[PDB]
Amino acid sequence: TIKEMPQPKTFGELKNLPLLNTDKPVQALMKIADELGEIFKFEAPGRVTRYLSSQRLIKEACDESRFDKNLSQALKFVRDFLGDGLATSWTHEKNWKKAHNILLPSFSQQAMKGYHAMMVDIAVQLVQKWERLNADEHIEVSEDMTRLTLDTIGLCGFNYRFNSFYRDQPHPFIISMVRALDEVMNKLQRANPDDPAYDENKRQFQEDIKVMNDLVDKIIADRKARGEQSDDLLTQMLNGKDPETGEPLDDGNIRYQIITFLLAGHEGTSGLLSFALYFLVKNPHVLQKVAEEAARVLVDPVPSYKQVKQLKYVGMVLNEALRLWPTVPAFSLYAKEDTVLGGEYPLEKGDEVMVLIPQLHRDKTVWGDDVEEFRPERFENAIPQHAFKPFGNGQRASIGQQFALHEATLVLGMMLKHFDFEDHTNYELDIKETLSLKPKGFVVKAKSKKIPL
Ligand code: HEM
Repeated sequence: TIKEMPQPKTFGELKNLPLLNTDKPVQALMKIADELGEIFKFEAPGRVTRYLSSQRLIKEACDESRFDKNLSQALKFVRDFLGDGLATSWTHEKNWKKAHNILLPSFSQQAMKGYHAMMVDIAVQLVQKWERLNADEHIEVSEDMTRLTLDTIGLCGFNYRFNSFYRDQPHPFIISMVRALDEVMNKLQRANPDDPAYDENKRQFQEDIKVMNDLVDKIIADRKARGEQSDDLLTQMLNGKDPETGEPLDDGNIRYQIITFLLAGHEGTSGLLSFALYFLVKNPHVLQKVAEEAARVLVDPVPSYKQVKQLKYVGMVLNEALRLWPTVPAFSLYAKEDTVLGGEYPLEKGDEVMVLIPQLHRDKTVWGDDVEEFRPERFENAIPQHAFKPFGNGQRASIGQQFALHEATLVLGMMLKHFDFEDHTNYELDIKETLSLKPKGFVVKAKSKKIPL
């Protein structure tokens, strides 16, 4: 039956916008969803979207005959620096399908055998850093996972070394990228984002975009100077031809892809690794089970590709981390035609819906009563269509899913092979939002098991 859609408190002409005047908007949206249920409208000046939280509705949103990817307001702002790169292009834009076809083979399960050695290079640097800490020191978890994930995509993708583990001050590229993302988040909170009152933030934003483009220049210059032949992402982009069209990407689009991969390659995965260790230190029995599997499987000084694929319980741990805290916590869709959602909510062509992934992942009708518990065994055996969506949906799902999960499986495996962890501060979870999610202030101490590399 057609029903009126729930909607939270409005503030005159500002509509719902003041509800998200917070540094933790996705967490605030989860609270609204707790209060209003599976669907609610959220208006701000000049835009409307509808936040979905149940598998019953999200399964319909994920029907590609009915909905296509939408550029949320956040993506539209991110597009100021990512352009028509893969993540910020419309499905119908020429460069989407073109770049997709050119790059997809670079991200398959098979391409992972190729990247494995270089993933190991950076994982070893992480393990060595932690082996070299003195007794009175600790680990800043999200910070070190970011060093690893950035360096891994730099190296695997572009044969470029960020050398993040040689730095205690974060890489200039990351300083600017984080500030650009912070600006996007602040811009989402403005009534009139084009107001010339914000021309200063715009100045800084453009300076940070220049910094990102300066790094792209260095990556391209290094490629030309090192004068080696590689089959990495950049090589595929410079020479690869779209089999559908028979054209290569233009330099402008390649530049956008480089920045896209550096961002995306690192943000999601670093949060996943940090959430996973967090859950392990809070769920000691699960830790023991991971440690047992690492010790049992990782019998060589460094992991092989085949050994990583045998870390089945580590993979379950990672999926359960993604269930509770999917690190790219939403994605947006638009109605391809006039339709009715859920037998209940009429939509007009172009109307936007937002999939609130953390809420979908707490839907008791799919998962059972215990959704707040960290229980990797969930994945042991058979879950429903579109209940678990940490990598988005359909042909606009993450191109990085296998890359991210191979890396994180490798790294978490090595971490638990080589160390025991202590939650020395009895850390209370604090989730930082930079569009993506990651723990803030999560610290531990590691006690080496003294197993050489
Ligand atoms: C745990 C790690 C990661 C998570 C949770 C994640 C999540 C996502 C999600 C939710 C989307 C869809 C967003 C939307 O519909 O608007 C997406 C798209 C994307 N992901 Fe990831 N991802 C991760 C790792 C990576 C990595 C490692 C790469 C690259 C190396 C990457 C590259 C991309 C790209 C390029 C897209 C756009 C794909 C397309 O539309 O053609 N991702 N990912």
